Amino acid sequence: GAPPIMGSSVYITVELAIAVLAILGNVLVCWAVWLNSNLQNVTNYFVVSLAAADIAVGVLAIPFAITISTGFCAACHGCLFIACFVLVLTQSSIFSLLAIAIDRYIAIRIPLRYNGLVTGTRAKGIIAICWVLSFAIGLTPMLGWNNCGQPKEGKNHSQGCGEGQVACLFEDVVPMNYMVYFNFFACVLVPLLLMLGVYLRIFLAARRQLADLEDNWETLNDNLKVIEKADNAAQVKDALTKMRAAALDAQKDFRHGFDILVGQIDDALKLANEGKVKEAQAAAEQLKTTRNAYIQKYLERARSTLQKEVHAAKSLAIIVGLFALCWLPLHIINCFTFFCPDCSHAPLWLMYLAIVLSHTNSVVNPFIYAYRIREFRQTFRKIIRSHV
Ligand SMILES: CC(C)CCC[C@@H](C)[C@H]1CC[C@H]2[C@@H]3CC=C4C[C@@H](O)CC[C@]4(C)[C@H]3CC[C@]12C
Ligand SMILES: CC(C)CCC[C@@H](C)[C@H]1CC[C@H]2[C@@H]3CC=C4C[C@@H](O)CC[C@]4(C)[C@H]3CC[C@]12C
Ligand SMILES: CC(C)CCC[C@@H](C)[C@H]1CC[C@H]2[C@@H]3CC=C4C[C@@H](O)CC[C@]4(C)[C@H]3CC[C@]12C
Ligand SMILES: Nc1nc(NCCc2ccc(O)cc2)nc2nc(-c3ccco3)nn12
Ligand SMILES: CCCCCCCC/C=C\CCCCCCCC(=O)O
Ligand SMILES: CCCCCCCC/C=C\CCCCCCCC(=O)O
Ligand SMILES: CCCCCCCC/C=C\CCCCCCCC(=O)O
Ligand SMILES: CCCCCCCC/C=C\CCCCCCCC(=O)O
Repeated sequence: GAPPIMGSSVYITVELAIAVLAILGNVLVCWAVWLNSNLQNVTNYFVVSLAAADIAVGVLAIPFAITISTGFCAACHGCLFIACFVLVLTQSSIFSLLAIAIDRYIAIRIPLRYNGLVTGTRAKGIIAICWVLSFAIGLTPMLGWNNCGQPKEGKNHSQGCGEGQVACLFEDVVPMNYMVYFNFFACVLVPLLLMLGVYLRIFLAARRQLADLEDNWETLNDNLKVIEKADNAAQVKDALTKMRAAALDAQKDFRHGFDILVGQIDDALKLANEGKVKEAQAAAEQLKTTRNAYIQKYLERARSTLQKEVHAAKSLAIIVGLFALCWLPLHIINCFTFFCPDCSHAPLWLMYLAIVLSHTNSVVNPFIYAYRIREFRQTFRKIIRSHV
């Protein structure tokens, strides 16, 4: 077969390219949040945590990946840290991605309580805890779950590594039962499924709330028709009592409108409980004015906020999807290596393609922000133009 350096050269050059783009793209995200106070919210502090992890892929994980591919002689625990530091960074990404999803879930479910519950200080403390935990989880092989105790003694002697040293190769130091059960199933796959669960809930909450505002608007128009074509005063009482409850339902520029509305219903209801039928109908037609000038304005704003939240949650879901798309092939190959001992090992070229693909994830997020979030796009422009 071909000399190692030729395939090695391609892989290294490709990794360096990805490293440059990961650094530049994510430095840009961080600089954007720094300058623009419209981007200075709790959601984006997790985005910055995610960008920092991706900067660290470029600055450290990729140079580590280049190093480990050589199979150089190294002390096994040093080799372990080289092998496992990337797992810290992906774990950090998982936590950041899960925190964004929960944040956007809290925001839709309880918006009036959101700012009181989800603060910068609380967010900052979560980020710190998650980074400590990512170091714990990612470097678990250094705590003793390693193949240092069982070194590949043929490889060690052939390239003359020192006493205590190993030929530094991922699959000779990192156990595959760790990679599959602990790293893939427990640490990646469960939180991804949880994220999917949280996002589907966000879309349900949005659909449910949009339906409520549709139904409250239609009740106001159905019951308005009932008053117009009514036989007696007690029928008008039925339509107004339903209408009054629906007015207080949508209640919880703005507050003056539902005051006029409930006021005018109370006027027509007071007349309907005296048997003044035509006066109650005339007063209930004056609700039309309030409905145009105030209520139609409230509905449109409430509807467009929810549509903005759907659109925002979709954008952030795409990021979770592209994380899964870039990382799954490497995990699936590990599952094949682990669960199928009768299968021949995935070839060297596919191994390195899967490593490269996993690393291109550290490039994609800045693009999704630029395309999908107007505030990031506009800040990107201002930085790029005013800079160089
Ligand atoms: C402060 C940041 C930016 C620098 C990070 C320092 C990095 C480059 C250092 C810290 C610990 C170091 C490792 C510690 C131990 C060994 C074992 C030895 O047999 C070969 C080198 C090797 C594998 C080192 C490689 C470089 C290493 C990973
Ligand atoms: C999330 C989507 C995009 C990932 C698709 C799964 C990919 C990674 C799957 C589909 C077919 C799979 C291959 C099927 C057959 C073999 C032969 C076996 O002897 C070793 C593993 C190997 C080489 C598999 C590696 C992973 C593989 C290439
Ligand atoms: C829920 C989805 C998105 C996550 C992907 C599921 C993963 C865990 C599944 C999908 C395909 C599965 C593989 C399909 C085929 C084989 C070959 C068999 O000889 C041993 C198990 C093994 C290697 C499976 C292990 C688990 C596997 C990799
Ligand atoms: N299995 C695996 N191998 C490697 N590198 C070694 C590639 C290799 C594998 C087998 C072989 O005979 C020669 C070379 N890096 C790897 N990174 C990961 C990984 C990281 C996160 C999830 O999987 N898995 N993984
Ligand atoms: C979206 C993925 C980015 C495009 C990647 C371009 C393809 C080049 C990367 C890997 C090709 C395989 C290189 C040969 C195996 C490496 C040999 C070795 O390291 O010994
Ligand atoms: C911006 C801060 C500067 C940090 C850059 C540190 C420079 C070290 C990076 C790569 C050097 C790796 C050299 C590999 C050693 C070869 C072993 C040998 O000579 O046999
Ligand atoms: C923003 C700048 C920071 C980036 C600095 C990182 C530069 C590292 C570049 C290549 C890593 C060198 C890998 C050494 C291979 C070891 C070969 C061997 O000794 O067998
Ligand atoms: C990102 C670009 C991806 C397009 C090209 C990727 C192709 C990889 C998909 C399947 C590769 C199949 C490898 C053949 C397995 C060899 C069988 C064996 O183990 O001997």
